[PDB]
Amino acid sequence: QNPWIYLNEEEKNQILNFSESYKKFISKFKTEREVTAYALDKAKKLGFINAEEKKNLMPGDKIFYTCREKSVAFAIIGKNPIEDGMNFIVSHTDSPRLDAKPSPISEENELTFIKTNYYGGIKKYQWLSTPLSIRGVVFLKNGEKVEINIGDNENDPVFVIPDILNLKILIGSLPIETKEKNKVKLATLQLIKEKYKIEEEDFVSSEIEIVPAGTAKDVGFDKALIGAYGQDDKICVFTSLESIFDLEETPNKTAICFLVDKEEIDSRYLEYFVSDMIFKIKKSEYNNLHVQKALWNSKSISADVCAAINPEQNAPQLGYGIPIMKYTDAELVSYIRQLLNKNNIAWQVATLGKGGTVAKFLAGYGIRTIDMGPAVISMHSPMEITSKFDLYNAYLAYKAFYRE
Repeated sequence: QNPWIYLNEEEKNQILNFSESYKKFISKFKTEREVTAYALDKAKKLGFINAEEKKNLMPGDKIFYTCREKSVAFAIIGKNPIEDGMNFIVSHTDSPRLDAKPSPISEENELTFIKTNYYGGIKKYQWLSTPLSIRGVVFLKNGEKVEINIGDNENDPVFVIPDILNLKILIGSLPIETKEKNKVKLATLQLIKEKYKIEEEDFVSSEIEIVPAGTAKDVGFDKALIGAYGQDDKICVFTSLESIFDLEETPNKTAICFLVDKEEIDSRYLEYFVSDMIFKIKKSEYNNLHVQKALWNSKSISADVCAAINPEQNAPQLGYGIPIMKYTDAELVSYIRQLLNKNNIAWQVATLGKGGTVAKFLAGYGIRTIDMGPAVISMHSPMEITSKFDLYNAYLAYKAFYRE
């Protein structure tokens, strides 16, 4: 039946606007750090406060916990006793990219490249002959942090990985007049030094990942699809953040909107910040056994999207609802069935062969978890295709959840 049909111009416009926001978003923030900053700055406004500077913890309190520039907390304390449980969302900030080697700069056949190391489920041949953007953090010999972002931006140059007819990013040609060995390497190295104050070796340390350059676009004549890079869960990072973000009024039962990094596969940060909130709530009476009880009650949703079909009644389809995934607790599923149906939110079912890490881990603490995220096409490619209807749909699924 495809949900679109039962909508009206109003709702239809709500979707189209929410999607423009989503675009300006994934278009800008592509790396874990970048997305973290985005998230953080949004909550900084809207009124969220850092965990510290806060010994207090009252219903309606909007706070946030920072991990290490790659993960964030974001919690709005609810009316019910924090002991009776909380609701977590959890989505991963990272996505597949390249990561330059510790000592990446090298010259080959009169050309300078960056070494790089495949990260995530890359589709190799898809990264060949494509505009790339270098993004990184570099600490100098004196631990002075510097930031790079080249590829997007106006007039900005791009970098590629040539092909015929390993993974090395082309950085530059034309030499420098010197009796030194590799001239194109030096030539290029001086540029980077003159422009960034960076010297070779500053590359050890530092964190530099190569990302598909370019901006998100609309797919098809009907502009009903979004093709972009990072769709893998950034659609969830975005939608979940929104749902929790001041788009409500104090909720019964505390709301948590995690956002983890899979590089850190965070693995304990949950225990730490959740036990921190509990201590703020019961000073002289704090106690390990609480938390444990707090966590054991809580229910959580795991974002990470899932694949769809190209070119079965258990595979999802674009623009047909948020799918409730299951890899290959009925009572929790029942809770969401009703919850969604109650609000008239469109959902789907989905079985998967070979997100999972996050589903686990969460359930490892006692939190009853469920897998829910949109559905993607050309997954883990520089252009993952998603539906705008699903985008808004997810945001409604979440939130609706937060407001049980």
